Amino acid sequence: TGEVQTLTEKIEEAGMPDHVKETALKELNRYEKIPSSSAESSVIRNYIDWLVALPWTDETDDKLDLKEAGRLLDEEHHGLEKVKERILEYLAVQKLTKSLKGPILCLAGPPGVGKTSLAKSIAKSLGRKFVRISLGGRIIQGMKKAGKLNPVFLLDEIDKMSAMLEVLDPEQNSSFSDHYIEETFDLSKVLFIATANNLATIPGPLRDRMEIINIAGYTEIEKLEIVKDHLLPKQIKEHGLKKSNLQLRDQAILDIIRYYTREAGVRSLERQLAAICRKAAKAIVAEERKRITVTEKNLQDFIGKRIFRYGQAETEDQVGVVTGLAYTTVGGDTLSIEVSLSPGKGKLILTGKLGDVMRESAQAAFSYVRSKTEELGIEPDFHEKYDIHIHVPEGAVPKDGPAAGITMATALVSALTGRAVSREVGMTGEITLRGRVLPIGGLKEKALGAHRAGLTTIIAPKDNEKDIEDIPESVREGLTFILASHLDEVLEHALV
Amino acid sequence: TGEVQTLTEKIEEAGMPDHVKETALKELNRYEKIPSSSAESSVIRNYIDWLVALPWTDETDD
Ligand SMILES: Nc1ncnc2c1ncn2[C@@H]1O[C@H](COP(=O)(O)OP(=O)(O)O)[C@@H](O)[C@H]1O
Repeated sequence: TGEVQTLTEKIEEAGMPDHVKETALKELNRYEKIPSSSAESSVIRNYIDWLVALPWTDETDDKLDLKEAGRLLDEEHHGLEKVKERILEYLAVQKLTKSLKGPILCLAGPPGVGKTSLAKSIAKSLGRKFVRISLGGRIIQGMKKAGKLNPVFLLDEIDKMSAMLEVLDPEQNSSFSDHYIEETFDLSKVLFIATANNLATIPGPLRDRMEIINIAGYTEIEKLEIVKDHLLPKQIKEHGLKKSNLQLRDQAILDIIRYYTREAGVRSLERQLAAICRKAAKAIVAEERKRITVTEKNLQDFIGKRIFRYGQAETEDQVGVVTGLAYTTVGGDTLSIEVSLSPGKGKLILTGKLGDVMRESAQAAFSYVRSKTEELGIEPDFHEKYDIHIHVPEGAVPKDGPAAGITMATALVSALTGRAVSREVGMTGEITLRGRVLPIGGLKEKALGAHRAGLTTIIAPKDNEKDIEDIPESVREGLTFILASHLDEVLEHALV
Repeated sequence: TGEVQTLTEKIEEAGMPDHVKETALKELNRYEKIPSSSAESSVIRNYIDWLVALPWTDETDD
């Protein structure tokens, strides 16, 4: 007998068609079964098995019926309207170009917005098998975990990396190599997708090889529905218990959000739900009560006390301290800029991010007040006998650095003139020497997160109005957008 | 058997005509297959492959 058949037999099997390989197959095969399992006989010994699973003939039979798909996406993700409209473009386009083409997409946005799920769901539609392949530190494995050569790899994180191009280059990806198994391989039909946050760390080389889609975040309205029609039931069912077991009134869901999550995604939101799904269950087993109704009053009796600040209830207006909306790798954020006055020379030293990008802007809001002075109410003998300190908290992403111009400006003035920025207002805008207010980046996400922390007024660049169009209904409805072109306009509205 | 042929074989192949090179070829080749893949045996190990693809005969007709 001998295991000279256990393998060989299943080798000539229907599986393993291509002969270009079978050569290298029986080759290292008819090798040295002579002798026993020497230190040598353990080596190539295994080389054969990895080789047994790798698909060739196998493959999936794609179904591409948009009428579905597009509205299976609406079964497993709430909003993301625009983001879907673009997943289908990537399919209606697919159908025609019968062979998947180079541009493979990255999903980008704060974590907890659905990137990973969208993928799984892209694939559910295409009826291809799905594989996560984490790149926090090897496709080798990939196929194995799916023994069907028409998959959906999700290069999850390409940006927590310390070059691989080869694997995606439309020209090359066809013929694929890999050490410790050296042999070409065809990846023609392999839907690739990428997750990502800080689009930086991604290698310029790659970012061009790939087409990008931004998932944005969510309006209170959106989150709320996400909770009700997906999040909750999922967690109920997962903590094994009945829909008739536990219900949360809308208002409380809102509260959970406003007061226990300041995220753009809904991860924190899911966790706090589960919190309750849990608490709930222990009742259902002990007390046995077939129902548990968490309300806007109950809330504390489940998830603890309040966790974040919303609105202006707590806050009082301050001096030389403005609240600028900034574009963090993880959504709209509310970094506050401060300025301090100490005797000295016209020199101005700033803290926080070392920022060489900032100084330019800073010493411009600065070089503004230099001019229009008495006109503004401030002792002209100042840049001569004061020393100004500015703090610009880190978070704003490179492109958006200069978007803090009107902010530092506003502060520096409110600081010099003992006035006071209105705690309610969040601002963003680029400054110029003359006092001009130039166009700013991603107003959408900015006002989205400006609403999240519950501000009223949000001063931004005049030349940005055509950007307010796409700002989701719910939030554009709770904000009064003061648009401005020169500092004085900003200053008048943001100071009191 | 040993991989003492997997490479060598395709080396004397029709590909690799010029002898000015084949010297340096079998030279670092008949090297130290002794011993196993030591920290050393990984070095020149590869030097041979880059050398396998290089063109010589293949003169595309213009
Ligand atoms: N719009 C959404 N609708 C439903 N679930 C969502 C949505 N966004 C996030 N989720 C939750 O997250 C999953 C997909 O996103 P997730 O993987 O959590 O964040 P990320 O996409 O950044 O990894 C969903 O299964 C659900 O848990």
